[PDB]
Amino acid sequence: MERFLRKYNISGDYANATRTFLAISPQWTCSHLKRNCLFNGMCAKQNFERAMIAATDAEEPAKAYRLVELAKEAMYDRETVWLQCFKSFSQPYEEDIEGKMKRCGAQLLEDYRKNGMMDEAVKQSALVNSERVRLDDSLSAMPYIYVPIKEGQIVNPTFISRYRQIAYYFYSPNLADDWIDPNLFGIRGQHNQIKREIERQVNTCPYTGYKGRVLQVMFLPIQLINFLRMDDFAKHFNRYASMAIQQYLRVGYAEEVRYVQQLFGKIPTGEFPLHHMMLMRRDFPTRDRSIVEARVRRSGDENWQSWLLPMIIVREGLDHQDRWEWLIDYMDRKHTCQLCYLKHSKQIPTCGVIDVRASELTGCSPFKTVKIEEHVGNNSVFETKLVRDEQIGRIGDHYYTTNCYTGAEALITTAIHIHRWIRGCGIWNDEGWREGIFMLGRVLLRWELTKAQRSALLRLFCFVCYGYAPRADGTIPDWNNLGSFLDTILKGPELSEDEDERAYATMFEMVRCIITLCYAEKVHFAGFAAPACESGEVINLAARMSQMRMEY
Repeated sequence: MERFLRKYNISGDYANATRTFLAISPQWTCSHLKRNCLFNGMCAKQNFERAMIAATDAEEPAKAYRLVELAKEAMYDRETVWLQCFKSFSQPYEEDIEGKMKRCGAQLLEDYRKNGMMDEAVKQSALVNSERVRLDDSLSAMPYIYVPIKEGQIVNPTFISRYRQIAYYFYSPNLADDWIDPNLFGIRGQHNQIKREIERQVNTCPYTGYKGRVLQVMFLPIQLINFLRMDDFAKHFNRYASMAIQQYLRVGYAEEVRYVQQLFGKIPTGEFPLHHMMLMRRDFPTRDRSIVEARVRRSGDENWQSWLLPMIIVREGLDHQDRWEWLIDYMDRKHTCQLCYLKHSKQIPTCGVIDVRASELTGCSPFKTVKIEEHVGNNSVFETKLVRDEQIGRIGDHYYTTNCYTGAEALITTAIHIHRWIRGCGIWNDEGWREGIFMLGRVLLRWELTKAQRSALLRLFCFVCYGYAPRADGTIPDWNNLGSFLDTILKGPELSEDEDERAYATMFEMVRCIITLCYAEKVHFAGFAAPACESGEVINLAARMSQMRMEY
């Protein structure tokens, strides 16, 4: 193919089209209902290789750009481009897989280097120390901060525990008849007693060596202490309980509406919208009162995700008055992940997930509806065929797919989903490669890009393979500012015409190999057999050998 491009000096923008269509024209169906496609003997689309060699030494300067323009017009129906590209990648691509992946994996080093990514990565300290897994948004610990109040005064504690700044408070939740804001005026004097309580009972916090100074408190039930002694149960729970108080520490400030919005959706009018959403008489069959009483009264199990509060079943109740029955059913049966319960509740796969954080920065709307996919935790094989303007998304361990059109819209969604889940891994843990590059592949084939968006994805292959490399000090940098992230990705210098061809050749070949290994078929039928050996000269020889072996 290369002499066809180098002879006519076909530029790199056209050569992106011909490098795709050589793999597609072996199966590119066509019905020549308008007769423009035929090239003097045959379909030039369906026979793209033979017509290319025929147009090579014929030496026709018009017909070179004629065949590429006939190839670009072939590619416009991008939907069935994806059906033929992916199906052509599922059979064994019988070539040297590793050495092609090795050199193209070596070219993504220098592209990272000559980009400003390596200069930016030195500034990205405050490293990815052992909390590398990013927090979930459906799962929240905001109900446990409320004051447990009975008839007259706050319940005296039974057991006392502690984390780094937050204080734990164990009480039997059969007692407290109501729950009330810790920012209350009459309790504000009482509240600073109980901070002085805990550092007198339990000084420097048990889970880490940190000398004692308490500033917040959370009130917890009693049956949780039997689980919070267990070790891995603490690590998930503590950083999810301490996430609540930093939401709580902005409540008097002008930021707070964003935390109320992304966690809930609808916002109350009036002062304290956070508390006067979380604490209101809501529709129930059993105990017609606030939703913290719907959680605190109901127990948990060994799974740590059952104690915290699920938002997805909540936002059903906020918009339909049936759904409040379904909120109390989940808290009894105590399932772990949330989206699976809907699929087994005989429910349509559509539900809502909100992204107020990035949508205020760039995005169109934080609100969207998704199509769920199955609860997969072990298999990094995404194992799901995609069609009709869709894209992988992940919240929790459930994958989901989103209808998204006009792939500049679905460009940015990929830059966000990479920003969540590719962190912590790199050249060593390959679990971020084969899923991440598969996302980078689909956008590059299912949708149409412009010139500058080819400069965007080369930054992402340099980001997935090399963003979390251990730096010159051995420190592994942390990409956390989305305002520093997307402006580094989306805005940059425009690529050269010739380096477009060199980069897209490195993109498309790394795309094809990751699809090939995760979707090969190494099980086959035996295409041959050779039991052509002699009968007795094998058997009486092998029977002698055993008779010697048994002899002592």
